[PDB]
Amino acid sequence: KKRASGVLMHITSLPGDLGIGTFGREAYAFVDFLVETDQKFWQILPLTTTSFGDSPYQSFSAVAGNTHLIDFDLLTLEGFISKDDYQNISFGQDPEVVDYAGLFEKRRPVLEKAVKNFLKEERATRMLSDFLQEEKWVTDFAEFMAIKEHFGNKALQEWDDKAIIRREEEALAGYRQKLSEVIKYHEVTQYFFYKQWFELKEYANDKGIQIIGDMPIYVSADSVEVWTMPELFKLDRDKQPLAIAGVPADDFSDDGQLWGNPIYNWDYHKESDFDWWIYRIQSGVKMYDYLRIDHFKGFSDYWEIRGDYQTANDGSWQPAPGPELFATIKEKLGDLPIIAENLGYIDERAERLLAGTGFPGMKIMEFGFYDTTGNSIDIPHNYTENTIAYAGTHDNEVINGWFENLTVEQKAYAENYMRRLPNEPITETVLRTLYATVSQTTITCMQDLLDKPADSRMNMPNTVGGNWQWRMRKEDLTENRKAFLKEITTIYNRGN
Ligand SMILES: C[C@H]1O[C@H](O[C@H]2[C@H](O)[C@@H](O)[C@@H](O)O[C@@H]2CO)[C@H](O)[C@@H](O)[C@@H]1N[C@H]1C=C(CO)[C@@H](O)[C@H](O)[C@H]1O
Ligand SMILES: C[C@H]1O[C@H](O[C@H]2[C@H](O)[C@@H](O)CO[C@@H]2CO)[C@H](O)[C@@H](O)[C@@H]1N[C@H]1C=C(CO)[C@@H](O)[C@H](O)[C@H]1O
Repeated sequence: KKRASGVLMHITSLPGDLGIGTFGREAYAFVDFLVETDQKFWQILPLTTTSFGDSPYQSFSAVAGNTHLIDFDLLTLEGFISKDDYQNISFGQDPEVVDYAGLFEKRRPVLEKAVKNFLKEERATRMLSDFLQEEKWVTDFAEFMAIKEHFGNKALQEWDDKAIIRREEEALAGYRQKLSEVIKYHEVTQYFFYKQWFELKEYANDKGIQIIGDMPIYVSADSVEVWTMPELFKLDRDKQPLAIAGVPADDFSDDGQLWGNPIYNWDYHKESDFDWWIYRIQSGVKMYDYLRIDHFKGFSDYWEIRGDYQTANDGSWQPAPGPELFATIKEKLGDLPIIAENLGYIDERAERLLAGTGFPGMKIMEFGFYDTTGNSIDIPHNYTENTIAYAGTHDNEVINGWFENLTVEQKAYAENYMRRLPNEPITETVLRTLYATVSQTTITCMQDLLDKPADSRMNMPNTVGGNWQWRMRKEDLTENRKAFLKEITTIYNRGN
């Protein structure tokens, strides 16, 4: 099977003057750079909307576009805004750190000006409606966001009007009439998102560059889905989670993870023929070229923290109907370009899930040198072709960081195994080895390609301070870094 490689960089980490990466010029420059180095894949994070904490895996909707990624420049070149509208409206102090606090604050006059100008165009409504016909989910997400803003950006569970919380049709007809202009705002911003995003995906595809999108297993409890389709979750009459999502402690840290997402009533799914999941996967394979389903473990056995928790260890391992779901997807959708994220808590039910799909799974080389015997299943000599290998992912340390926190016997052993040449930064070491593996695809974390320090980690699971904030200086993508990436891509036979 044809070998290949790709780069792991979220749209947020692109550089720019808007305080956050955009579907704008530097995105097209990033594509240009991927074709320079004969890459195959661009892996991004999810493009969904974000909450407090700025995680895209706890989202107001499973399909809506994060509006922070809309580009003001592309919007100016359209006749919708001008640039005396965002020239010197500085979004953030440090270029290589996003400040999400108040960036939603600062984009809003600008986006509103653009939506007001888009609607006054004479063909406006027949373009917007022609859009809503292909993405039919838009309007009720837009009403969700409007009602949320009316109640002061308060969670769905703590709104004030219990009638609207459970969508009584008189209350609904009142809110959609009383708030029709702020709703149209959110419809139009979704139209902007999709127009710009599919422009970028088309540029990428026609240069031979393919996009690996991320699909979060769970949505947040503060969601248009918990609102319009509560029968998918274990919730009560006032729509609060009976049990929440998480993961228990494993052998390298004792407190585990509490996530907060609602839990699935997988029985309603099995009965409903997994309708909603077929729709998620279908819109995923249209949004992307390769879909990466997060937390594959959750389709065999998910961890279910009850209410009245004190830590996340107060839960259980519940059964999900993985086999049936994926047979249904195969039958109804054909076979599809999915890669499965199967890290952690692997038991033979999960290994059967994988074997039954034939999707590639993951190999995170950073987990595979903690045991100097060589027996770790994440050590390079145990990889097979049908896997996607990473140095780390966005939840692991950057390689420069991982290398600090090693037993000096573990350091010695790792420098042995990988044949580190003296006077050589170990990010280039690790990446040489990663690309030498028999894996069909290997992905390089744009942090480590530029040799960035421990500060640059994208996520650190089970915290909220300072996450999803890394951006990359254009100053740091020296011709030397690019030449290094092209070299490892040619030497180990993974080009184009
Ligand atoms: C990523 C993973 O690391 C730790 O778990 C185990 C490794 O994944 C295993 O392969 C093996 O080496 O044992 C490790 C335990 O020491 C950690 O305990 C897990 O919690 C962690 N996985 C969680 C994090 C995710 C972020 O993507 C989820 O994808 C994953 O489903 C969670 O379980
Ligand atoms: C929303 C959580 O996202 C992350 O967990 C991800 C994981 O990183 C992915 O690879 C797979 O999906 C899970 C979620 O589906 C974070 O690791 C996790 O910390 C995030 N939750 C944070 C946000 C809140 C807000 O209430 C807290 O409740 C939660 O405990 C906190 O960790």
